[PDB]
Amino acid sequence: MNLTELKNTPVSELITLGENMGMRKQDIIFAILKQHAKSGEDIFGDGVLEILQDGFGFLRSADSSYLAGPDDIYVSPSQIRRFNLRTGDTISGKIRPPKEGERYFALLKVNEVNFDKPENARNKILFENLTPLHANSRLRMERGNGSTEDLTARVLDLASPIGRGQRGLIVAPPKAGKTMLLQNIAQSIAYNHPDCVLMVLLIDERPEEVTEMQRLVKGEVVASTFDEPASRHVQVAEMVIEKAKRLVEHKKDVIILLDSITRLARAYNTVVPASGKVLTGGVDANALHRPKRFFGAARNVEEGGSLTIIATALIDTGSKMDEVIYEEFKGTGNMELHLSRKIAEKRVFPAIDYNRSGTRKEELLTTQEELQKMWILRKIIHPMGEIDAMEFLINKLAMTKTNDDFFEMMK
Amino acid sequence: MNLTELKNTPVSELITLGENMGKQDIIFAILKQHAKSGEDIFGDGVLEILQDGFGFLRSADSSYLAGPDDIYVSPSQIRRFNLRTGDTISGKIRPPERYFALLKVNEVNFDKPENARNKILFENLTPLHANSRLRMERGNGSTEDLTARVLDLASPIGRGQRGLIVAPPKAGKTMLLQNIAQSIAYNHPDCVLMVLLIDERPEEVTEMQRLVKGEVVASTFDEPASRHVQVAEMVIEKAKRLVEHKKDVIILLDSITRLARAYNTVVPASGKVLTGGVDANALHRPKRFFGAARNVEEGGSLTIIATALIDTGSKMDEVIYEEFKGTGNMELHLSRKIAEKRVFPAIDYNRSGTRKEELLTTQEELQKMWILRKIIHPMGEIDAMEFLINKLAMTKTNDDFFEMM
RNA sequence: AAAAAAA
Ligand SMILES: Nc1ncnc2c1ncn2[C@@H]1O[C@H](COP(=O)(O)OP(=O)(O)O)[C@@H](O)[C@H]1O
Ligand SMILES: Nc1ncnc2c1ncn2[C@@H]1O[C@H](COP(=O)(O)OP(=O)(O)O)[C@@H](O)[C@H]1O
Ligand SMILES: Nc1ncnc2c1ncn2[C@@H]1O[C@H](COP(=O)(O)OP(=O)(O)O)[C@@H](O)[C@H]1O
Ligand code: BEF
Ligand code: BEF
Ligand code: BEF
Ligand SMILES: [Mg+2]
Ligand SMILES: [Mg+2]
Repeated sequence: MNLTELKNTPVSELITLGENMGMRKQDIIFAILKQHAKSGEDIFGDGVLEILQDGFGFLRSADSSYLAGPDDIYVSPSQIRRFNLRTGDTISGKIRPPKEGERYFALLKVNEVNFDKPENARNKILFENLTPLHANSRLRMERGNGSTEDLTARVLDLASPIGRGQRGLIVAPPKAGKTMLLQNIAQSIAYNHPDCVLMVLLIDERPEEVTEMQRLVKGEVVASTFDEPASRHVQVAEMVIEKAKRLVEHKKDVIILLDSITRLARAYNTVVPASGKVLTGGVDANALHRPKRFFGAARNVEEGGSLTIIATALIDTGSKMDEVIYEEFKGTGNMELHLSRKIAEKRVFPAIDYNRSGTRKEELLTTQEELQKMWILRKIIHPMGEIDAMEFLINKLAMTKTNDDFFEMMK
Repeated sequence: MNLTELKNTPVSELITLGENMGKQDIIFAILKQHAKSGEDIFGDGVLEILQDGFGFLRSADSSYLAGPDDIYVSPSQIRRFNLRTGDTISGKIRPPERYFALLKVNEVNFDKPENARNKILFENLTPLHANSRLRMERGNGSTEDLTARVLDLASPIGRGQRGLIVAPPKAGKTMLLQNIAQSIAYNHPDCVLMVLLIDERPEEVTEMQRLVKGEVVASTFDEPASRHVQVAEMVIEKAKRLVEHKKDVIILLDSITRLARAYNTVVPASGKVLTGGVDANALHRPKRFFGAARNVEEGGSLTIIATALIDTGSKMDEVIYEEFKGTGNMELHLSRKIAEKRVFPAIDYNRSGTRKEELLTTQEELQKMWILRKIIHPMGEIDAMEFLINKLAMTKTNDDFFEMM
């Protein structure tokens, strides 16, 4: 008997279930929960915590993008102090219907904090105190199944490897292939790294891409399409980044696929208080501090776990603002996979700008010979043009299934 | 006895009935005297809900703006049938107090009012990539059909498509859009066709009104930017409402670049101006307007094909174009150099294109276009068109052209 | 003022 489970079940099964026990769907669930409480049986609910300024908080739900919801569960301050709860903590426990003069479900006892024992949460090392590090463990994207879509993943490993705690960017003009390459990444993460906690944050992007993502990726998808205002974009992004930090505090390897980070940066610039100083492109002088901390949240932890963030960025949009945003995030991140519109217009995919792509400290994510082979490959591709580089590399890789066999051919 | 029907009938046909009983005043007198008899009087229009809670049924004669013949709608009626701005309402009215009032509604969006309450709101409809295609080729062998045939090869269009006709001035965008309307009415009469002309030429609406088989809402450049916005808002809301009734709506906008400028001049100064003179918050609403087009899984769809300006010498139009390109999923570019050589359509094949075009084409058609894509790419834009025009001119239809390959 | 524009 769980709240969110009743919200997920179809109306047909809810009406039937209600008739057996003896109005809008929310009323069906509410009436069914009340009747189940009268029997004396226990009721359960869950959601991600958001502590208000007064000291108390609520358990936002994913069906509301972790925003204010009618079925939010009240969490008393005493409960927060007992287990040292903070914004982002996923909470599950027994709940009760609202009494006379109340408007929300109350939390009786917390059973699980971040998919773990509540006693383990009180004693922990905060995310702000975790010792950062460069990416150590390699997150190889290559399927190896010889798939035609795997070509993108294979070229990515050779151009810009990705590790746990990476802080990368898929930079390219509109219609270059950022989203689908991000989707290709999501597929390889679910297959090669089912141990990682996968999250897909969609900010100010196409609505049909939201449903396309949630029915394609094997993970959680939090979205806020361009039908939504900038105020919603920020708040939604804040909840997702904090939930990730909480899981990292439990030594979890979280991966956030953001699209787009340029849109998110514009949103912050829309809600930022005017400072009387504007940068080139119409960017507020204090607007990029928040997005820089959001992107900079991604990091590798020595104590355990990591936070990875692969976000897409826009360039050559005709607006100098997007040039400033991209360059500011490049001085913040440590990995960039560029995609060329010139290559994409020739229908050559993946339209990857090999020379401009790359990853920082890639020697910590590759073997000694793997790095030496990648080093030689770049020296050969560099003199080539953007289009010729991809047509050359794709034709060579298509001959073999894996990059390891491709390397064996080079000798 | 209908209100907007009396407004359509000539004054001569009006005076005939007016004298037997005993232009705006004589209509108001006929409706009033008819009400004295106890007989039913009728009226209609598109609803616009104000801030207080009540609304008015705007007339298509005033471009859905405020009108003396607008019908009053009480808040109880809006709540009764869960009406929202954009709903087409018809029913009995009453003589006024300086405004007619709706007695009871007979049809809500051309359907029983009770059925319009159990519907899902447009914001809750599940979006999707276009799966049903709107083949533009007529295959009649006409010279105008060439335009639609090249379009089917360069950038396919489907239900819920969100595309643009990008080109410099005098490249052939409007005449392209007119060719669109002709194919929409001839190939897909089932679709609700609308043509929204914003800040454009006055002779192009009169030419459109007679050319296209549908509705034409206009707002020439003789009108302020504030009017352009309000007119567009009304049209896009009416489209959303029809999509809520599972209708395949198609809006041919011209121009959306003019619409984006209108918003840019209306939006309050934010203290931040993007490159080209575009306010930092000026393009939000235009994005939601153009981004209204989408394919619905529950049924119906909204397709928007708008023209866009480039190479205007103004960086502003370059920012708007790139912004809409990152919002839509289809573009059909037109070259000024091809148009100056009298080569029509002046389509820039390599620049044009449609996203997820595999969901709109058969596997054979996709491969044919893929090969033809690689062959045309090395050619110059002028040499590309003159090459494709000749090959397509040899045949009446694209299917037989695919057979030559 | 900055942004924009200009360069
Ligand atoms: N002397 C060097 N030898 C090898 N690689 C270097 C050297 N200097 C910089 N790099 C490369 O540059 C990356 C880091 O650049 P960084 O010093 O952060 O530049 P910046 O400080 O200008 O951002 C590393 O991943 C490294 O591979
Ligand atoms: N398919 C066509 N066939 C012949 N002439 C055309 C065609 N398309 C455009 N034109 C020429 O272009 C002129 C109008 O261009 P227009 O459609 O207004 O371009 P834009 O809308 O980009 O300003 C007409 O005078 C016409 O001669
Ligand atoms: N790996 C790929 N294989 C084939 N087509 C691709 C690939 N990546 C992108 N595309 C093409 O790009 C279009 C979508 O581009 P998108 O990913 O939205 O770029 P962006 O996100 O930069 O706007 C699709 O229609 C698709 O045909
Ligand atoms: F149009 Be892409 F999503 F930048
Ligand atoms: F990214 Be570098 F540190 F400027
Ligand atoms: F002059 Be065109 F209508 F852009
Ligand atoms: Mg994208
Ligand atoms: Mg025109």
